[PDB]
Amino acid sequence: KIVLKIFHAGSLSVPFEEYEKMFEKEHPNVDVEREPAGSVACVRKIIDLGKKADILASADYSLIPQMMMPKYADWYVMFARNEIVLAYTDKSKYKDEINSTNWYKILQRPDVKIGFSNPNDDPCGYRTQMVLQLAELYYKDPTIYDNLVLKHSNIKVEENNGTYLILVPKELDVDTNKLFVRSKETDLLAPLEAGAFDYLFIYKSVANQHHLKYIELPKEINLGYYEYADTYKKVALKIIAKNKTINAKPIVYGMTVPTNAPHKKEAIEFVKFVLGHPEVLENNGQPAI
Repeated sequence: KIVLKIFHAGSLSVPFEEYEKMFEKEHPNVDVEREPAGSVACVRKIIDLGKKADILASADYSLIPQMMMPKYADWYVMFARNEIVLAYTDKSKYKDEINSTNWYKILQRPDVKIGFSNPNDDPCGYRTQMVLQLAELYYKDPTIYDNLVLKHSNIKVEENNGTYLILVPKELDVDTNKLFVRSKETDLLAPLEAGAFDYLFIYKSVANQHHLKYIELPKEINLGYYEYADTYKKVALKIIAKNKTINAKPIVYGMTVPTNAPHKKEAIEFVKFVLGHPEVLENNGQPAI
């Protein structure tokens, strides 16, 4: 009874749960065991904490070449896309007033609490910072990110030559009366539904999977379109703790089989299975590639 261990992004929980079941049906001798976590945390388990996985599936393919290669990974495959949206429920404050035009203005109200995951552990979290900074450029309003996050946290930004570098400290400290933060984006669903906070920055796929209402954000800032990569790259984020800088770019998921994977043959079969079954991603809200 071979155990195929998978460390995957929290946003992949729904589709990968399906892949697990489908794969096991075709390979009855394999027991797929998934461990969901923010993608940066997934990578950390492997390159720093000595944990063995057969598959590492990240919400941002970037983490593989930037953190795993070549010691823990030799290659990777890009297999899915996504975009950031602003999710909410009927319990959220001003939910019948907010729209695609005034969203960032509503979020600036003192009584509105916003949620996002920790940039140190999850791409959805660092992407949220990128999205808000990109919003200043698109709307030509230099106060958005400063008013929503900088004045409510210890995150800082350096501007030079028209580009931006967001500096995320190892120990993130936020004003909890304004910002609701947890390790990975999927950790924020339960609190949102319970009305712990009002608006949640999260992937469109996850919002649709959990039947959440959401406001669509501009293609110029939501990281979902390759045609806007030149605009996205004007912003980058540095995870100070690891001295790694990641450019804002179109959301593309990446997968690899670690160099120390216990069952490489079966791991590769799984990777191919996923690529051969894009409908699982599409039918669950994610644009396959």
